[PDB]
Amino acid sequence: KVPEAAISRLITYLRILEELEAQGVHRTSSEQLGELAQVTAFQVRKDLSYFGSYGTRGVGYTVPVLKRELRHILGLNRKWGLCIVGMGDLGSALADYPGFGESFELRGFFDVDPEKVGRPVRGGVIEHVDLLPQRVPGRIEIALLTVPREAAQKAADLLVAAGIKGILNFAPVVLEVPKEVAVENVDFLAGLTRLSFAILNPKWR
Amino acid sequence: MKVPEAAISRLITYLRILEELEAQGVHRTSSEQLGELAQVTAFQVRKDLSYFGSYGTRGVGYTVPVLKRELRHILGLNRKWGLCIVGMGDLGSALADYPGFGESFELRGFFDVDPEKVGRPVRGGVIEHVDLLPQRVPGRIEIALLTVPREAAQKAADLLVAAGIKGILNFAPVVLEVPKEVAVENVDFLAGLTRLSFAILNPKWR
Ligand SMILES: [Ca+2]
Repeated sequence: KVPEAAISRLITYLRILEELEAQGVHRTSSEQLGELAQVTAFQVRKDLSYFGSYGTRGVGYTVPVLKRELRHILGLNRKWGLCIVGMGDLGSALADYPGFGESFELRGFFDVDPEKVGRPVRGGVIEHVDLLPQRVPGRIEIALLTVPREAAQKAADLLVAAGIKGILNFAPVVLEVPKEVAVENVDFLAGLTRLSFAILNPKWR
Repeated sequence: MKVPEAAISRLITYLRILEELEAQGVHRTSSEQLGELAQVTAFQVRKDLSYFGSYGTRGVGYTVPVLKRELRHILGLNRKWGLCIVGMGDLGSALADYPGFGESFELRGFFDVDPEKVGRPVRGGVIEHVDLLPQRVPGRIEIALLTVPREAAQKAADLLVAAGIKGILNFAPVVLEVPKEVAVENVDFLAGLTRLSFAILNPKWR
């Protein structure tokens, strides 16, 4: 029954576990995890317990064990195929992103603008969206959607028909996709607006 | 009282919708029309608007223009915010070229620690060294789009805080440490990527 927020905190806990490891720390605790993640110790334990990670009495959690557990729950211990649709300014930027990690592998780059289709990129070349159906099935599970707002939906349509499994949407719009498809939004205009609201209303936050 | 964080997000959606209705010429909308377009009950819509005071009782339908104005004022979109980007890497450079910031968000600075980047002209400006935040932020830059590698994020955020920034739209995969008088919003695309991973492996859950 896990709430959507918990999953986002796990992600944060895991990032924290990676930093602890790099520092050579073997054991951590809910108190420490909470301090570094800005949430109550109780919350940390509540989140972890959802999935069965409890740790050891008066000792806490073993860093590498919890890390293995979280990376498994979050599916980060798999290799996911990725693609970018919309090789504009942001798309080209994400193509050169050096922090995808070992968990996410760019296996395609697509666009409809002929000026872009054919252009060489790190990891390959830009292909026309028309080729999505002979590139996605069994090769690309996630697609980063980076096209203008007025084109996102239609692009998502191609993606879905092509057999995509998940879409990370950067367009400021709500995509209509079948329920077998996962969608997650990265809308920074909304983020900017929430910041504006928060600046004017300090007691709120 | 005090709006739920979830409502603020919906108001943003409602506004984007009204904007689109104004463009279509539609003059009168309603809680049921707004709800369907935003995919929520009309009750939710009335409830979100409830957190805000009105002259008599709210609710026949809404006049697009009037509702639009109201929501913009609530969200602070009727003000002109000064923005800047810190970390002119591939992502920061893309954000700098973004043409859809609107009339509400105005870029007034671009900063990086790499001396090999200072001097570079960019849409509407030039890259300056971070050492200049204290001279360029006061009085004209309230929001900072932070786009530096994960390991320099907290450091850069400290300079920004010391420079007098009022808000940080953080793109780095970390939880920033900042005084409570400084607002922070995270745009974590890697976390979204991980959220997708989880969602694809657990369909019934969603
Ligand atoms: Ca203007």
